[PDB]
Amino acid sequence: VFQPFSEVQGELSTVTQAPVTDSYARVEYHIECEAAINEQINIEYTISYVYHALHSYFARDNVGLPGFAKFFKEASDEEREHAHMLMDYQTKRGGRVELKPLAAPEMEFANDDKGEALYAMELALSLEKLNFQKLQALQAIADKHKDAALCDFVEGGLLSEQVDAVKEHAVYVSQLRRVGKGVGVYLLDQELGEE
Amino acid sequence: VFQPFSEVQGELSTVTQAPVTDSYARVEYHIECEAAINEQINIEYTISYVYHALHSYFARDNVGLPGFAKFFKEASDEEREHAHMLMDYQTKRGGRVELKPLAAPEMEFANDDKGEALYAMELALSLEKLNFQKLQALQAIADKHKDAALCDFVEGGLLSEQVDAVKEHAVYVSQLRRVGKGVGVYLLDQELGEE
Amino acid sequence: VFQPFSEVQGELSTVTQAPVTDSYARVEYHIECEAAINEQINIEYTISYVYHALHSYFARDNVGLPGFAKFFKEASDEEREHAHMLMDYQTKRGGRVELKPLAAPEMEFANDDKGEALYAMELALSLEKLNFQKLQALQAIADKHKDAALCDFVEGGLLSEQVDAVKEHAVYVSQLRRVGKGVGVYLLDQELGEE
Amino acid sequence: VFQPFSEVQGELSTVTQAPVTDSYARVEYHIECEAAINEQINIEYTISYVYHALHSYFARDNVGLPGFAKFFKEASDEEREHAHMLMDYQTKRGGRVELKPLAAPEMEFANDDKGEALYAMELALSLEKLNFQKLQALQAIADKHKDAALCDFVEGGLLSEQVDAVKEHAVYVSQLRRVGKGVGVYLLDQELGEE
Ligand SMILES: [Ca+2]
Ligand SMILES: [Ca+2]
Ligand SMILES: [Ca+2]
Ligand SMILES: [Ca+2]
Ligand SMILES: [Ca+2]
Ligand SMILES: [Ca+2]
Ligand SMILES: [Ca+2]
Ligand SMILES: [Ca+2]
Ligand SMILES: [Ca+2]
Ligand SMILES: [Ca+2]
Ligand SMILES: [Ca+2]
Ligand SMILES: [Ca+2]
Ligand SMILES: [Ca+2]
Ligand SMILES: [Ca+2]
Ligand SMILES: [Ca+2]
Ligand SMILES: [Ca+2]
Repeated sequence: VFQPFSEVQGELSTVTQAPVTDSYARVEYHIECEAAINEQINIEYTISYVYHALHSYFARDNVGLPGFAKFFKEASDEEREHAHMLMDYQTKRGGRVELKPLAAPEMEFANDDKGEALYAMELALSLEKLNFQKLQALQAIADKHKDAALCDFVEGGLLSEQVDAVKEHAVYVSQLRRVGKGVGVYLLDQELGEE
Repeated sequence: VFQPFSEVQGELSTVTQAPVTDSYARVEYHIECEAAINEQINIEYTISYVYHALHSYFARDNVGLPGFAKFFKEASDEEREHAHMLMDYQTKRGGRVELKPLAAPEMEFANDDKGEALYAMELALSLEKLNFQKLQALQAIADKHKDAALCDFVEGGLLSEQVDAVKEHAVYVSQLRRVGKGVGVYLLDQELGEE
Repeated sequence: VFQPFSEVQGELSTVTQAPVTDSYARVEYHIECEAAINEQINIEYTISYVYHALHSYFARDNVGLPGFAKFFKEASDEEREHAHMLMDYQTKRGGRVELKPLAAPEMEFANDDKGEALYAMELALSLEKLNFQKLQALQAIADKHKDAALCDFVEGGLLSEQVDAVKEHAVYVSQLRRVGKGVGVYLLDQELGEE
Repeated sequence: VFQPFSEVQGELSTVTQAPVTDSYARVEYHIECEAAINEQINIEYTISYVYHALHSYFARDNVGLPGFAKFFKEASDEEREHAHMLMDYQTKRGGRVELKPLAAPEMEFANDDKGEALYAMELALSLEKLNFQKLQALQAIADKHKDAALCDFVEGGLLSEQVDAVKEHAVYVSQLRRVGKGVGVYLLDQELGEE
């Protein structure tokens, strides 16, 4: 009742005829999904760039917060790797990566009310919450087109990780608020550095 | 087409204004979900307590089944850790843990028909099947409110583990039924002990 | 508000009364799901057998492609293990394994247009794409009956792996097409062998 | 004849009065130089992005050149690190990093005349020669304003490295031209991969 060689005729002729310009791998991988992944690639790639700008801010000699600087360089590396994993899945499924423009990020993060430390961490948290929702939207599209493979990929990977990321950033914010400017920031900068 | 600093304004003002009495992390985390997790926390916590009672029963000198006793102490530790993981996710997502009352468990497990061993294992199995359904219900709520992160968390963790747990308990029951009272129980108590 | 010993009465009487002819473990595990797993078992088992036939083809002294032969023996072992994992889940959930007939596979793979190497790899790819869809269908049934445990099992395991498998086979095809017959096939046979 | 405490009065009052909004480190570091470094940062950052696009192209299942893909991912990491070193020098000297927009890179690299391999390597070489001149221009500005520290930094670092890079890319091009399409590309893809 299972005749593999009759059943595979469809796929077989598809494969044997395909031009070298077509992905051979693509199976039930919707254009909208393909496009949503490119979108999310661009989102991670943008956030990586923003994080890199934050790094340069804390690297400034008069800011003197090299722990925060290290933290942001790493966050930048990490977000760029998030983009890379998405690209990897894209070509894994037969989709094609489209890389989009990156806008110039903000470079200035002085803030008299909150202090640049706390402000930057509040900005970061806010960005992470935003990306959590972006990730949620990405799986929604995946779910819409009933691509269970892509759902599993998104939710077990980035989505799940983003949860941890958000909580971690919430705590930093809570800490900066608790200890206040001056010594508190210096201490937290020390902590952020050994990580 | 992606302007992070315009797009983050919503999240940013939310974060910057929040009082220290609000979770900073909570994002699309429904009260009903938050409440269902507390419920399931209480269910694991209750089952841990019941398992602890079973342990004390088999610890009684005249019962003389220290392997079963060890087995139940471990099951009790394990269920309490299940509760702990749920609590961890709760505060991870910005939800708040509510711990509920624990009813006094049954302490007596003598049974003339089946023997206390077999009976206890049938009770345990029954409890595990029950909890499998509770877990199923927990993900249903998660699914209802389209919280893919929580679904992934529930199904890849406890739900999936509960499947293994149920099968493992089914086998014990099958074994006790096979070997019958006396030597069979003593042998299985030995097995349960080295685990 | 949680009385475990009242709530477990249903499950308890079910368990205590069950005959030794009934699975004790089965919980909300639909017959259609049980049957779909048997189907997918048969599909992996068939593909394993086909792969074994491919192996014997490349083992022929006049074909002289022992790397391709090794590759197919391994693919055959691997697909049979896929069947075994499905069987394992089946009895894990209380379902019963039904093993179905295996049709005689094709033994001949000479092909003048493409060459047997490329042809076999195109056949393999086609089979893998086919199985990707079969796997997709399997989770659809799981999803239909709202068995989140089985969904998680299917998508995190075989489904997700099948994605990698398809891409890997696409690349082989691309390579054979690139290097053409003769030395190209000999080189790829060498590569396939050290894997 | 050297009275440090009289001679340092200038620098001392400068330092003691400076607001926390000024770099404390900046010394004879011309705006034009500061701006040229930002420019060159953007150039490395752009080339990193382009290299990342090349990577995704060779990652496509139907292209099947994972060695070239690896090569470009690494080149992309490396160029981004070049940007990072420039940023590091910028804040080292008291200058401020300005990150600029990144244009969408080309994603398509099929080429019927030369083959995508050779074409991509010719593109890469061309890009590297271009960047060699950009680097030359960067030191010219440094030289113009007689900033010997920045000259030394530029010429001993990136400039000197870019020389090696250009020669290395010339050789790849020479090799692809020598071996031609098919097996030659497959062999070179193997070489590019183990690097
Ligand atoms: Ca999943
Ligand atoms: Ca799923
Ligand atoms: Ca997963
Ligand atoms: Ca992310
Ligand atoms: Ca999942
Ligand atoms: Ca899910
Ligand atoms: Ca998971
Ligand atoms: Ca549990
Ligand atoms: Ca899942
Ligand atoms: Ca699921
Ligand atoms: Ca999983
Ligand atoms: Ca499979
Ligand atoms: Ca010098
Ligand atoms: Ca010099
Ligand atoms: Ca030097
Ligand atoms: Ca360079």
